[PDB]
Amino acid sequence: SEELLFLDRETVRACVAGVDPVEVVESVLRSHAAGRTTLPAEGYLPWENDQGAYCRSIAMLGAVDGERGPTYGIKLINAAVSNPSIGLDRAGGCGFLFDPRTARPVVLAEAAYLSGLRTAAYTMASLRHLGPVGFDAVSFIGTGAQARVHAALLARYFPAVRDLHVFDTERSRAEAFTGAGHTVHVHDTAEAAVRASHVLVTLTTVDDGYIPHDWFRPGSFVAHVSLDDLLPEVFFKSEALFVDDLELIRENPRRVLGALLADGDVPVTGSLGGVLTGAVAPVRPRDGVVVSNPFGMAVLDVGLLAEVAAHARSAGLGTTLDLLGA
Amino acid sequence: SEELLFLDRETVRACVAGVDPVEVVESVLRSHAAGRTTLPAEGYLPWENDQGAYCRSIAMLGAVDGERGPTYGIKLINAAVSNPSIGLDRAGGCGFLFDPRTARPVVLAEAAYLSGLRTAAYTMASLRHLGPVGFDAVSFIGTGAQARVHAALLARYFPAVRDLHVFDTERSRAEAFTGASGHTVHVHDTAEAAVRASHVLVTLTTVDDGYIPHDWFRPGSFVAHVSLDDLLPEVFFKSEALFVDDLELIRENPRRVLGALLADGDVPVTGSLGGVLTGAVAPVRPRDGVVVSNPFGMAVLDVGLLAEVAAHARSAGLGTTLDLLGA
Repeated sequence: SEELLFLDRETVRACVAGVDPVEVVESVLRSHAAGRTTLPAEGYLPWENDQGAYCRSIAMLGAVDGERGPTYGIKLINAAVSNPSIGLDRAGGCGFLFDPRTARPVVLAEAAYLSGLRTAAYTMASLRHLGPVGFDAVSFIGTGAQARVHAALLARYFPAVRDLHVFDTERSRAEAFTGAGHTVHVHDTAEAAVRASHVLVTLTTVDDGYIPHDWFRPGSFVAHVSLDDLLPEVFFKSEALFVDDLELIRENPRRVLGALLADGDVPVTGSLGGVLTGAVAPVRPRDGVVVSNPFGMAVLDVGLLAEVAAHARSAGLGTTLDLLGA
Repeated sequence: SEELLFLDRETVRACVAGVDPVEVVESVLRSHAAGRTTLPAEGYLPWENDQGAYCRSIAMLGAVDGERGPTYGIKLINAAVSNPSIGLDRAGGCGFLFDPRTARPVVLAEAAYLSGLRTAAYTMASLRHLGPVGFDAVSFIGTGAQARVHAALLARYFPAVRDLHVFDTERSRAEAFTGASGHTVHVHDTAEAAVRASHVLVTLTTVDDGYIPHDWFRPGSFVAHVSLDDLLPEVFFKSEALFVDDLELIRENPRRVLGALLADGDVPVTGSLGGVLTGAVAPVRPRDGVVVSNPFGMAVLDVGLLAEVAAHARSAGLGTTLDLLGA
C-alpha cells in the first residue's frame, strides 16, 4: 500500500496553533550550527507566461539530523509576478516529508502559509534573544500576508506589544490591516512608521534601499526580512549584525548584505544559531541598532512540517490519500 | 480557492490505456532537440537509513512547448535499496503540472508507474530506430517493476518478440516474472547467460559497479543501459555506436559511469535519440559490434506524459478535486 497524510492550509494553521514553532526553529538552528542539516542545490525552472511576466518553480530539498530523529522533505514554492494583477498571492505550493526508512513521500502540506510562519517564527526567536527586553510596540513596512502572521505570533510570544505602527506604499492595504489585543496606527510615511517604535520588521518587495541609520532610535532592532530596505551605512553603523547562514547571504550578492560582503569586511557579529549554542554572545540594543539579516533556509520549513505532522497524527487532523486506489 | 486535480495510480493506469507513450516521448525528444524545452539541473538529496541502505529523493523539473502548448511540471521520485527486502517497490513518489500563467500546482499524480512507463517508452523508441530489425528475443538483467512495464510495452510495439531471457540476483524474483501473455520467459542462472541468449539487452539493476565486459555481446547486439552502472568502460570505447538522451545531463552526474568517462576525456558519443528523430545525426543499427543507448532520464519526458494523462483524466471526468486551503 501507498498513503499520504494530506494537510490543507487551515489544518496547518490549526497544527502551528497547537505546537511551539519558535522552539522548533531554535532546535533546527541548533542542528544547523552543528552542521547536522543539509540544503542541496535547489531545483529552479524559470519561464515567461503569456502576460510577458516572470514565473518560476523552486524545489528546495532539506534534511535535519535533529533533536528527535532524522527529518527529510522538500518545499515547492511556485510564483508568477502577474499573480497580484489578477487577484492571487504571488507564491503558492506544497511541502512533503519522506519516511526515513523507505524514502516514500508520506506527508503533503500546503506550504505558502508555512513559509510565512517560518519567517515570523525566526523573527520571534531573533527578538527573544537579540531585541530589547520588554518592547511594547512593533513597526511594519508592508502590511500583507507576512505582516498578519507576524502580528499573530506577536500575540503568542510578545503580549506586551499592544501597538503596531504600519506603512505600506499601497495605502489601502495599510488601512485594511487589523493585526491580532493590537491597536494598528497607519503612518503617512515609512520614516514615521520606523521612528514610532524600537522594533522594525521590513516586509516589502522593493529593489531600492531607502532606510538610513538616522531613522532608528538609540536601542532599536530591525528584522530585515525583505533584505533590500536598509542602506549600506545601517550595516556598517550597526551596534551588532546577526545572520542565519553567512554563506547563503554571501552567495546572493544582488542583496545589499551580500553586495557589501563582496566589497570587503562587514561587522557581522555572528548567526542566531551561534547565539543559541553559546558560541557567540548575544547583543541587545543600547546605543545604536541591532540588525538581523536572515536569508531564509528551507531546513526550517522541513523542521516545522515534521512538528506540524506529528501534531496532526496525535490530534486526528487532515485526510489520508490512497496513492494506488486499487 | 486552491483546487488541485488528484490522480491515484489506478486513475493514471486508466488514462494511459488510451495514450501512445512512445509517440509522446518521440514528440518531446523532437521538441528538446529544437530547444523548445527547459531541462533544469535535478534536485538531489541522498541519505542512509537505519539499516545502512542508500536512500535518495530526486526532484526533477521540466517545461515542454509543443502538442498542447507550454507545459510545466516536476517529478518527485524517492528510492531506498532496502524497500524490496521488506516487500516494497524500490521507487515511489508524485508528479505535478503547474498552471502556465499562475505557476500554481493544478495536477497531482502518483508517479512511480508513470516513471517506469516513460523509461520503457524511451527504450521502445530507442529499439524502433537503433535496434536490430525484427529481433524476436530480449534479455533483461533485473526482473522488477521496470521489467514488467518493459514487457508490457514490448508486447504492444514489438509483437515479433516471443522470448525474454532474464537474470535476477534473487532467483525467486526471476521465477515470478511472467512478462505479457504472448511472452515465454527463459530464466538463466548468470547475467552472462541472459546476455548471450539474445541481441537485445535491458539492464534494470541497482548496482553501483560495472561487471559487463564487451566479450559477453554477440556481434550486432543492442543494450538499453537503463540502470546506468552495469556496463564496464571498454563497452563504451569499443561500441559500434553510442546514443544518449542529453549529453550535458550525463556530464553533470558523474556518479554514473558515462558521466565519469567524459570528465576523464574523449568518449565516442554518436549523438542523441532526439538527433536521430530530427535528422541531426544518422541512425546506426548493430551490424559488427554492440550499439549502446545510455539515457540518464529527462524530466521533460515525465512532464510530457503527465500532461497527456491529465488531458485524458479531464475528458473522461476522472480523478478527485483537492482543496489545498480547506474551511
